This record gives sequence, C-alpha cells and structure tokens, in this order.
Amino acid sequence: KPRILNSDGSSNITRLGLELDDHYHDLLTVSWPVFITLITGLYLVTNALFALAYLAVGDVIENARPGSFTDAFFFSVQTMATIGYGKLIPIGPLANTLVTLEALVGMLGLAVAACLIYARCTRPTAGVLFSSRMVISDFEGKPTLMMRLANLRIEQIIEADVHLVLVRSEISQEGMVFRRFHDLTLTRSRSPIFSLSWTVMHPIDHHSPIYGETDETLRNSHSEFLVLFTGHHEAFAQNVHARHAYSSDEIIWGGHFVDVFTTLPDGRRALDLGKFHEIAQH
Amino acid sequence: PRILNSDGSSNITRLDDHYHDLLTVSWPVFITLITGLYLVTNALFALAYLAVGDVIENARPGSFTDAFFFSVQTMATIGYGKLIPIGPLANTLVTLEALVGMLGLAVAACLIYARCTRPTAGVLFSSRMVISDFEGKPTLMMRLANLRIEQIIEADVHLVLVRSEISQEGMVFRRFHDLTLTRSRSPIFSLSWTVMHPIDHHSPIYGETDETLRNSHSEFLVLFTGHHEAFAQNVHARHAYSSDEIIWGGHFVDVFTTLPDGRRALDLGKFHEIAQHHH
Amino acid sequence: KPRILNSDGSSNITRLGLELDDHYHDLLTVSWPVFITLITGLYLVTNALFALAYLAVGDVIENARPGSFTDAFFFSVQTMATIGYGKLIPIGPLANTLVTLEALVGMLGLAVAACLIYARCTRPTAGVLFSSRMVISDFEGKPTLMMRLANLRIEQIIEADVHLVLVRSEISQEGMVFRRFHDLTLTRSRSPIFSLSWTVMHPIDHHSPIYGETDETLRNSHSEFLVLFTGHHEAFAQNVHARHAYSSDEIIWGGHFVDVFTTLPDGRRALDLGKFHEIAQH
Amino acid sequence: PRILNSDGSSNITRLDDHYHDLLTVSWPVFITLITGLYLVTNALFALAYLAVGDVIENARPGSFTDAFFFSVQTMATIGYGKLIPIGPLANTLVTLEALVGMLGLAVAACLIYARCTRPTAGVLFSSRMVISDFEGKPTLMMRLANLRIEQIIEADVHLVLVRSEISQEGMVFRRFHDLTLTRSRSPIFSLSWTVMHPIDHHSPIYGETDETLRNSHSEFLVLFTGHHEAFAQNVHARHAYSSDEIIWGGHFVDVFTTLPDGRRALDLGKFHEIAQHHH
Ligand SMILES: [K+]
Ligand SMILES: [K+]
Ligand SMILES: [K+]
Repeated sequence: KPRILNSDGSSNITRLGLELDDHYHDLLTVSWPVFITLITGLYLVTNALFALAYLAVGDVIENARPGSFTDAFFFSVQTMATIGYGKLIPIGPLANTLVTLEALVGMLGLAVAACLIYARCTRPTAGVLFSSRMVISDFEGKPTLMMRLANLRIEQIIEADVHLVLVRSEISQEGMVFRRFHDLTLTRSRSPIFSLSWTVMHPIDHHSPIYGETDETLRNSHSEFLVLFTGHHEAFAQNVHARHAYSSDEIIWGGHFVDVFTTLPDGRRALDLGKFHEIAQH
Repeated sequence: PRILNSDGSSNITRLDDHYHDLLTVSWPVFITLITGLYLVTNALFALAYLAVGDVIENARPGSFTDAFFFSVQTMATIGYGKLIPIGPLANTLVTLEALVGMLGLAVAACLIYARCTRPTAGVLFSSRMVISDFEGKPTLMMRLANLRIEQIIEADVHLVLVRSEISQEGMVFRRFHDLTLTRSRSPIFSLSWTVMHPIDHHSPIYGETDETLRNSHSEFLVLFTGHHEAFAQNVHARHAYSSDEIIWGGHFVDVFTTLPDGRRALDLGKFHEIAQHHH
Repeated sequence: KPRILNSDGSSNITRLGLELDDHYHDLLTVSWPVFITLITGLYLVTNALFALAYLAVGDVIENARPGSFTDAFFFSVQTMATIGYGKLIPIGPLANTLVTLEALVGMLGLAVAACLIYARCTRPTAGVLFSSRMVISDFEGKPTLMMRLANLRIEQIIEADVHLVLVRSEISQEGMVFRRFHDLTLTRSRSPIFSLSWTVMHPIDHHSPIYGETDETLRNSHSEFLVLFTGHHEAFAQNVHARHAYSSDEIIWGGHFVDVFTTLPDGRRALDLGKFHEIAQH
Repeated sequence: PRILNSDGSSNITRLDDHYHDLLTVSWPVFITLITGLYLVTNALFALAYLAVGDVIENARPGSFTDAFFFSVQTMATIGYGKLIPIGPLANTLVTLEALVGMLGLAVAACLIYARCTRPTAGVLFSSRMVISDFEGKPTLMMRLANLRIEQIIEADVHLVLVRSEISQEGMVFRRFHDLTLTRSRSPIFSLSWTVMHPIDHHSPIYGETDETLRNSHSEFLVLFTGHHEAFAQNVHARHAYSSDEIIWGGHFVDVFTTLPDGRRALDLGKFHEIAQHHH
C-alpha cells in the first residue's frame, strides 16, 4: 500500500518541468545563506558598476589613483553606504550628479532589502504538536476516531480550527480509481481559546466514510487522514497553521489516549507532555 | 457581447486618491516619482541655504549647483566634509533637512513594501468547462492546479452563474447565481483540484441545454482564495467562462501519470486537454 | 424622532471622562501635522539632551566652542543623522562611547518612526459609494427593501460582504424601552468579485422586523438601518470596509432605483454613476 | 480549584525558538539585546582590522579602543574622516561592515515593527454574569464596552461553558460547551454590547441551579474578536468566569443616561453595577 501524503502533510509527488519572472516568490523561498549571498553579490556588482561610471566620466574623485577600480569601488561603497569619510570626494557637477543618483539607489536599494528581509521573517511556526498515532475507541456511545493536539508555547491560540480529511481511492459509477477527499465531521471543529491540549474527535455514525470499515479495509484502500490546524497566535498577533497526515496503519483500534493532565506532588494541577503520545488499551 | 472577460474583469467601460494611485502606477513610473521628489526636495533645500545666508563652505557663492549637491549629501547623510554648514542658519536647516530625509526614507520603504507584498496566487485555471456524468448525475466541472511547490492552506473556490433574466415585475436584469460545488473548501491544496457542480433540482443550470445558456447570455465566474504557504499571505485568483466555453459530455484527462522509476508525477501538459464520449 | 446613528454609521453619543499609557493608539490616531510635530519635537529634545551629555562630560568635541550648546546640539544632530561632516569630531574614549550609543539611538529611533509612519499609512479607504436613500419596491413578488453600492475604483473587491442591520427601540415583556439590533436577511450577503455596482436587497417576508410596518410606524419607533460593507481590495491586497446608516425618513416607498448601466453612442456597454442615486416611481 | 483565570489564561502549571522568544521578551530586555549585539559586532569588527593589518589612520596602533570606535562609526555610517581605512584589507572590511550594518538595521526595524503592531483590543468586560428573565425566558448575560472612540467592525463574541462531567464510557473529563448567544456577531461595535444566552431545551445550563454549576466546577470562557478601526488590524480580548461569579436574578443597570444639555452619554461608571429583583 503506497503512501501519497507524508507525515508532514506534503504530497510526495514530483511535477514536470523543474526548470526568472517569479522572482518575488524565489527571493522569499530561497534559504538564508543563499539570500544573504544574493544580497551580497548584488551589492558588490552594484558597487562595481557605479565604479566604472566614475571612471568612464573621467577622474573626478579626489585622492583617488586615476583609473584605479578599487578607489572608484571604495568611493562607491563609501557613497552607497553614505559613510563619506572625506579623502575620496567627487569633483565638479558631473561627479556629484552621479553621487546624487547613487545615494538615491542606496535609499531604495536598502528598502527592498528590508522588505525582503521582513517578509521572509514574519512566518511564525504554529508551535503545535500532533499525536504520533490515531486511536479509535468508544466515546459517548459511538466508536470515535480521535487524535490529539498540544500547544507547546505558553501563549494561547485564538480561533483555532481543525480540518480532518480522509483521502482515499474509490471507484465511481463510470468505473475509475480516482482519489477522493472526505471531510470528517468533528465533535468540535473550532476552539475559541487554545491554551494547552485539544483532543479532536470524529464520531463514526451514519455520516462517516469510515463507517463499517475494518482495519483490513482501510489498509487495502490506501486510506490516509489529512489534518489541518489553523488559528491566530497571541505571541505574534498573526495567523499560524500546521498540517499533518496519518495512514491506515498508523491508526490503532481500541486505543485509549493516556491522560495528559496529571497532579503534581505539591498540590497543583499540571500538564505532562511526556505522556502525549502514550496510548492505553481496553 | 460578453459581460466578463476570461480574467474575470468586467467588459463595461467605466465613465485626489493619492495612496491608491501610488500603489496603482507601474514600477517604472513609481521609480520616477521618487527621483523627481528627491531632486525637487534637494533643489528646494539648495535654494533655502542660498536664499538665507550663503554659508556653504568651499563652494562658489551664489552657485545653485554647489548648493544642490551639498543639500543632496546632507539629505543623503553622506557628509564628505568639504562642503560644511556655517553658522546657526545653515545648521538649523541641516537639522531640518536631516529630519526630512529620515522621514522621507521611512515613507519610501513604506510605499515600496506595500507594493511588492501583493503576491500573485500562481494558480492555473482550465481554459474550458465540461458538463458530464459523474456518478450518474451530470456535473459541471472545471479544475485548477498549483504552479508552485509550496501548498495553499484553506483553499476556497466560488463558482457563480452570471446570466440575464426577467423578473416577475417585468424588468430584465442580470442575476448572479451561486453554484453549489461538491467541495467548496480544500484544507490543503498542493497539486490539482477538480471542482464539480452537481446539476440537481436546486440548480440554476438544471433544465438548461447547449442553446438555452447561450440564448440567456449565461456566463460563469470563478474565484479562488487561500492562504499560500510561500508568502504567509492570503492569495487569490479569478477566472471566467461563457456559454460557448462549455463542452458537453467532456472529461478531463487524468493529470497523474507514472514515471519510469516509479515516481508519481503531475503531468500538467494534459491539464487543458479534454476527451469526449466516455473515457 | 431623534437620530442615534449618523449617516457615516458613527454613533452620535458622548462618553464620560474625556481625560499616556494608550500611547500606541494615540500615536496612530493623532493627525499628520500633529504626528510630524511629535516626531519633530521628540527629535529636537532628543538632540538637545545628547548635547548636554557632551557638555557634562567636558569639552570633547574638536572645533567646538567650549560650553556652547549649539555646537553640541549640532554635533548631536550630525551624529544622530550620521552625517559626520568632519570638523566637529569626538575626542578620547569617553566621547566616542557617547557617540557609539547615540548612533544606536539613531538606528532604533528611526525604525520606531518608520513603524509608526507605516502603520498610519496602510489604512486604505474602501472607495465604495452608498445610495443616498433606500427604496421599497416589489421584486420577485415580495415587497423588497433595497439600497445600492458602487465601486468607485477600477480594481475589484474580493469576498465582498454586506451586513444590513435594523436598529430600533422596542419593549420587552419586562417593560423597558431598549435599543435592539435586527439582522436583515439579504437575497445576497456575499459577492465573490465586486467590480461595479451591487444592489443589496432585503425581502420583506414572514422573517422580517419590517413586515407589517408602514411608513408612519418606522418613523414613530425611531427606526434606523445600519449598513456594513467588508471585502478584500485587489488594489492593496488588504482588507477594506465601509459603514453607513439610514433612517425611517430616508426610505421612500414605491421607489425604483434607476438603471445605472447605460448604452454608449458608440455601441459598447458602459456604467454611468450620475444616475446612481436617482429613483423612479411606479 | 479554578481551571481558568479571570483573564482567560489556564491555571495549569506547564511542565531554540528564537523568533518567538525575540517578540516574547519585555521591551527593556529587547533593547538590551540589540545593544549587546551591536557592541559585540563592533568589537569583533575592531579585532578584524587589528588582526589583519592595523591600518586605521590617526589612531594608536594596537589599541582596541580606537578600533572599536572606528568600527562603530563605520557600521553606523558616520564617517567623520579622522579615522579612515588604508589599503585593500581595511577597505574590504569596510565594504563588509557596511553590508552588515545595513542588513543589521533592516532586521532591527523588522523586529521592532512586529513587536509594536500587536495592539490591545481595549474592551472592558463585566466582572460578573447575571441570569435573569429577558422576555420571559431566563437568559445568561454578560456585557462588554468599547474604551476607544474608534469602532470595531465585525465584532464576534464566543461564550463557552467549561465544566467537568462523566461520559457514558465511565471516564471523567472536562468538556467545552458552546453557548448559543442571541447575537454572535455585531457588525459595528462602538459603545456597549450586552451578550445574552437564552437557556432553552438545547442549552447545557438548562436544568442547572446555583448549586449544580458549582458542584460540577463549571466555568465560563468568553472570547471577543473584531476588526478595530483605530489599528486597521484584528484585535481580540478574552475573559473568564466561574460558578460563583454568577448572580441569579440580576439586571445590568442601563449605561445610557442623559446630559443636562440633552446629549446622550455613555455612563461607564454603572457598567459593573447590577440590581437584583426586578428593575
Ligand atoms: K550616513
Ligand atoms: K556620513
Ligand atoms: K566626513
């Protein structure tokens, strides 16, 4: 039984034409060492280009060796960074018109760097933990499939949403083995304030694709369970999310999630995450 | 005589707002405005020093050229040292010009940032819709795919039927009918997604045919939204179709093939292709 | 009949204790001339304070008249703005330790200014026009209350929401004249793409507080109709909104909104907003 | 033995993450980290010039003090002129130190901005709830008010009943019941808003009394959200109550009085006051 979705929810599927006009997407998605290099490489090339302009207009930099690329590059660097030490200064109106434009490039050039830097950083992780496996035990009468979610950080999550999806290959009346996504109704699909742990539950009633399906049936149909958390974290005043996927083998039947809440020796209620993935039997 | 273009924009010809206009203009036009505003502010500040003292050291007195380039180095905080202010009159404007170039840069980064953090959704739409039997019932279909490795969270498609009809009150107009999709929200959208509208009793296309849709100038509007993982931002895309854009009895070719190694790939070359009859 | 809500939707109601710890709210809400002044005044006071520190540590500025506040202020200004002309320079380690901290103040001080500037600006107006008055005419059988909304800008609005609310004073079983807000169901409460004009409609059926209420009844009960538009504008990639309120007198019965769409002499369909507030009779 | 505090935080004691930690720490601790990181970077760059050439002009050779203050003026782009680099070794680090202080400022503005654009909602909650007859039926009530002139758009209140109960499976736990308010969303919230929960057949408080709620350790959680006009940002507030926080048969005193001139005012001094019996 092949697995289509990874444990992180990513679809393990290649796409043709790996193969820049999507630059803004590329700039935000490349790694930080590559991003620092791109800004570094762009910075030296941009200073190397302005240097030639000072050399092409003639020796218009005092205290600069005529025709020396370094002094023009290091006057550009001192002009681009607005250091303006004082030894190397421009001469006449033409050099200053090249300096007044270079400073304009320095102002706008920094802002685009600040923009790219800012947008790359404000991507806060949700900081929520998923249960290693799913369990199906009776709850309030019906047999209920359930998985757990823990908030690792102290700050609470507002408007917490959970979306449990069963992805499974079925056959239609036409007669094709296509992949179909089923929404699994939950006892609770919205938690106003998510502080600690949230045990998501799917009652298996008349309205459930899992109804009447044994352990062998889920495995032989390549059944997988896609999970999506969404909320508004208080720590960032920003929206955060998390995804995860289970397979038919990762569900254990008759399992009972061990109580995460314990009682400390002192006499205060506490939360032990060491028993978050623990499961009991009945 | 089409009301909606294929991109979603309305065909109807429309017969200060500074903040909107700033982000509206193109990137070259935006770069020009900063330059002009930067030069004029430096030109005005040059006329300031010249029109109240003429204290710019190591510079031709009365020459605006030396004053503009001192104002530049002062607003651009270069401070070479050759051109230096003299007396309280120049030092007062130096303090003000500095306060100008600092607030002036912050507004520059503010406008630049707001213009680039408006990312495209990167979603491809089918060039046509198919009306065929899915599990017996005839269902109107159109599919979309993701053109980026990153996934879109909480993806919502909205399919709207735009057509011209006559009310009981005797006035003809154009109403927008919300089509009921089998799935209105996909929690994780990473590859391709086929959107289906079952044509049942409570369906505005129910009873219609190839001709009746065209005769009423029926048009179909699609709206996709979702939280893109690449940008940590809500992205959206739009598309529209007409009656002549539907191919009855069509089926979208399966875009999921298999590589020689054994890897499952997304064949987006067969995304717009549609075979008729049964397949 | 007194009016509680203004035409802009603002509640015309004073609140006690006009009467800073809510500074962040104050900084964003004060007017721009006041905001520029606050940053200006903070800038001079901050440069005047650093100047005294250079004077209190002793004459440690070359080419500066000893004990002169201006030269210390204008060295601070040249140090705060990082101009560094060259005549006025610090002397010894103590002056430079005061300069290395002043530059740190200049970096952080600019960012807070840039932050306040940015947050004050990214408040885009929705750019949507409301109909001057409401009309109640028959539509699809039932008598339907309706008002119009026009998109002034070219860019379309995504996920456009309209919330029509009837605010009215009623009496409960206890016997109190309180204000009550009624949600008026609409034929359409959501427009995926808002390009041009949107005619909101409230059918007056069995589920409507306006049902069985004449013109005289709405006026004698101080009835008002609060309207809220909400959407995601394409021009800003940001959420925009608008509010508005009508009164019982602003509704005209039997009115028929004149068609906003016309036909140009050329032969193309066009949209004339000159007849947006026009109303016909039947 | 209270599970939720009056602010909404859970009482349960909990038994790198750099980006979260940066915004988490207090404002004084945040200012310190920049200073330390700024000094150490200048100290490292000073050791750079000294450890490869010693070319800082007009400075005591081998003295770290003169090198730190040159590195500062170079990273802080002051460029007085007395201390100037000499040769390619210093000019190369000057170019790099400049690239550092420029990327270093941009991350500084990035972290500062993210920390202040997290505004408080500015919403006051009632210190207690009342269960009284509104239009006959007994309705649980709690009200909130806006402490700012600016209005909140699309305001949503969420009232949740937290209590400990036993399942049919014989295990005792704590379930969260969503209370059904008469109004879950207020489009425009500018003054005061009274939230009511009618106790009907489908109500978890139905049949309960003053004692049964306390005996089951019942607690009430409230969550307010909305789009504040002052910040153009979504603000939220939270609050919680216990069984002992309810006053049965109580009524909130009307907060809308009248001024001598004739103006209608919002009397927030009588916001928490509640009269019993009938009023
Ligand atoms: K500078
Ligand atoms: K400088
Ligand atoms: K200098």
